[PDB]
Formats: sequence, C-alpha cells, structure tokens
Amino acid sequence: NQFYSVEVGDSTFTVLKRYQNLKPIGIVCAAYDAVLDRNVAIKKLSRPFQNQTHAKRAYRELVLMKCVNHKNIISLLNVFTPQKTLEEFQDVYLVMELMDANLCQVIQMELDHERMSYLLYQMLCGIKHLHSAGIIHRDLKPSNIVVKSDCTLKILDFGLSFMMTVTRYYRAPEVILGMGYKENVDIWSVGCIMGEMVRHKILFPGRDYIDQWNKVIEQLGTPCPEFMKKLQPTVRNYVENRPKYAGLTFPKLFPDSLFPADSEHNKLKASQARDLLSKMLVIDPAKRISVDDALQHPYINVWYDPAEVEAPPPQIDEREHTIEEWKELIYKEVMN
Ligand SMILES: O=C1/C(=N\O)c2c(/C=C/c3ccccc3)cccc2N1Cc1cc(F)cc2c1OCOC2
Repeated sequence: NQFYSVEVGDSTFTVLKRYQNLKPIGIVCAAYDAVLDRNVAIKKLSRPFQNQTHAKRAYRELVLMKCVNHKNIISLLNVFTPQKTLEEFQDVYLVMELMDANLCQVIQMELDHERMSYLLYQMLCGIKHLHSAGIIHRDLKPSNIVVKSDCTLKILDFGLSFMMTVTRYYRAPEVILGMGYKENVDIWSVGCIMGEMVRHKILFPGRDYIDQWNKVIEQLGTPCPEFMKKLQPTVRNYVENRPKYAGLTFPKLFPDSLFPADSEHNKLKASQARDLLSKMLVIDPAKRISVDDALQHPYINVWYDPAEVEAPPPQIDEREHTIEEWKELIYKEVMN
C-alpha cells in the first residue's frame, strides 16, 4: 500500500509514505518529504464537495494553484487522494513547500523598515500577478499569508453563500458596502495589514459589517459626497444617515511613537511609510492608490524588479453545481 494513516489531534491523516513525522500547523500539517528530501506543508480537505461554498472554493483553489506561477503565490508540489474511485472518493490532500510562520506572528514583531517594506513589496508583487491573470483577490488577510525566515513570503489562497461552521477586518469598503470594485480593492487590504504591522492592533475590528464600517469612519472620516453617489439607494441611505466623522489625519492615526525613528534613515522611512499608508487606507476607491503606483512608491521601490513585478500572467470558474457534480469535478482535477 502506498498510503498510511496517523491521527493528528482531532483528524486522521492518510498520506503517501514519502511524507513523514507530520506536525499540526493549522487543517494542515508540516511533514518531511523523503523523495524531495525537504519539508512540506500538507493540507487536508475533508469532503470538500459537502456543500457549494466549500466545493467552489476547493475547486477554484485547485485549478489556480496549478496554473499560476510566481514566487509570491503558493505553488503545489503534489495533490492526491487515498481513495481509489469516484464512489469511494472522500478527501483531497494538497502539498506545498513549508515556510516558517503566518503573517499574524510576524505582525506581532517589531520589524525594521527593510523587512516591513520587503514584505509589502512581495504582497504587491503577488497581488499584481493575480490581477494580470484576471484574478482580483478581495480577501487578503494575514492568516492566509506565510513567511520564511529569510523574509520571503507567499499568499496561500485566491480570495472570494451560507455555511454551517470568517475574518472580514481586511475587506475594502466596496466589498463591505457591496458596491462594485476594481483591482485596487486589494490595496485596501494591504493597507490594513501594513497599518496593523505598525500599530500592532487590528485597524478595523468588528463583530460584523456594521461595527466594521463604524470602525472605519471613526478614524478615516465619512467619505466624500461623490463616493456616496455610487452607493445603492438602500446602502447609500444607511451610509448617509450614519453619524458623521471629520476623520483623523495620519500623523495622528499612526503617531511617531509607532515608528523606528532614531536614526535619520529610520526617520525618513517612517515619513515614507506613513505617506504610503495614507494613500492605501482611502475609502473612495476612485482616490485610492493602485498597485502599480504603490510599487513605484519610495517606501516600496527599493525592491523593484521587472522579473518579479512584470512576469508572464497565468493562462486560465464562476459556476454552480450540485454535491454530486462538484464531487466529480474535483475528482477529475485531483486525477487530472
Ligand atoms: O509555512 C507555512 C505553511 N505552508 O508553508 C502554512 C500553511 C499551509 C497551508 C496550505 C494551503 C493550501 C495548500 C497547501 C498548504 C497553513 C498554515 C500555516 C503555515 N505555515 C506557517 C508555519 C510554518 C511552520 F513550519 C510552523 C508553523 C507555521 O505557522 C504556525 O506556527 C507553526
């Protein structure tokens, strides 16, 4: 038999013999791959076909992980199921390179500007590749971003009904207000992350989209009139009748306190980081900086490489099925 089973905490893992000494890291395991002779991460999807939300995402993430090729987006080293037939078909295991930590953990660190900006440079390279392929993520968050000791970074998922068992802090106002979006919907999320790196607190926490929007304008202020104009009457109504805020300026929103700023170098960088933050954390997407300009930004452009920025975009969903059709679709993919 090519497979063996072991329990991890609450779950059974039934994987190829090459993978050993599995350890829980998220449901995901780190493991040693004897064939490649390096460590990998192994994600187990149980019955991803159990419902249309799960099924769509599992399927979508499968097609993409496999035709997208860029160092800032996760790549699959291997996909398998232990089950032998479509009828027996139950689980999917995705195998990728192992890094060292989530972005949440990095975020809890005091980071120099060289690392903070390299991280952000990479997020933007990743997001830029996605967009060139027609993929607007719309749900970048730290928990789907991973980092290696050498500061290298990968985005783990490809972004956006009901389920029976999710973080929206990082979602743009155009997503929250459900209002039509373009590529720079993702700049917003990078900005919440960047902001969170600095302030070390989640920028806009909320029990739900009401809270959340309240947290947004509490600090950035009510959006201008032109922004309201692109809101549905129903949404626009509710938004124009929310209590108003002047807004705080950015030096106030991110005081000098928060910034490495003891050398001249670090003082100039602090100024540059805050300038970029102020350009990303902008409610009106018509005024928010785009991806290309953020890569051009002095804080960011020290890392700029045409190979990483301007890479061939992937050749390539948006669909609906029953449990059984989803199951065969996924099985077909897993088998090729
Ligand atoms: O590097 C990853 C990773 N995949 O590489 C990783 C994954 C991989 C997910 C995945 C998604 C789709 C396909 C294949 C794998 C999930 C969660 C964390 C990951 N981490 C962070 C991580 C690495 C460790 F070696 C140890 C820990 C780490 O984080 C928490 O603390 C313990």
